[PDB]
Amino acid sequence: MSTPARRRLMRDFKRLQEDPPVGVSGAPSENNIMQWNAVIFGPEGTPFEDGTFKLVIEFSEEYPNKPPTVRFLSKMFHPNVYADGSICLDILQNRWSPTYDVSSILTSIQSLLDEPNPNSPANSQAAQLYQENKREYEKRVSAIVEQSWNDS
Repeated sequence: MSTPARRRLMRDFKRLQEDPPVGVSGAPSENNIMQWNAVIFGPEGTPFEDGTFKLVIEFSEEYPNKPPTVRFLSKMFHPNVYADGSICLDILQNRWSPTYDVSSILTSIQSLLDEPNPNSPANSQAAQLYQENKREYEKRVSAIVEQSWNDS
């Protein structure tokens, strides 16, 4: 049966694919469509600049009516980001609105690496090591960005 959800996401896809952003991409799964797979690099000047990170966008049938949740498929270290591979971002909670598009969703997560949101220390460890052991932070980011290159 025709599903309006499915139709919306395939339109959104077509829009993103005719009008693509830079330093992020996103596409659906191969067979599933409630689950998209998306990618980000660090912008210039970040400790992440070379390294590439892999995400999934998790949608609902009441879409974009509910916030599209996001997961991190790859290991991620950031104070806004769970070990559980999820994103605390305030617009992805009660502050969402059906105005943000697939580019907008991803470009936020890119700039979030350059500028974390200290109003929400999701994993107090990451925020702790920022104030405490910034040199360990620098180590871990080189290591986590390095893990990107595990296929060569």
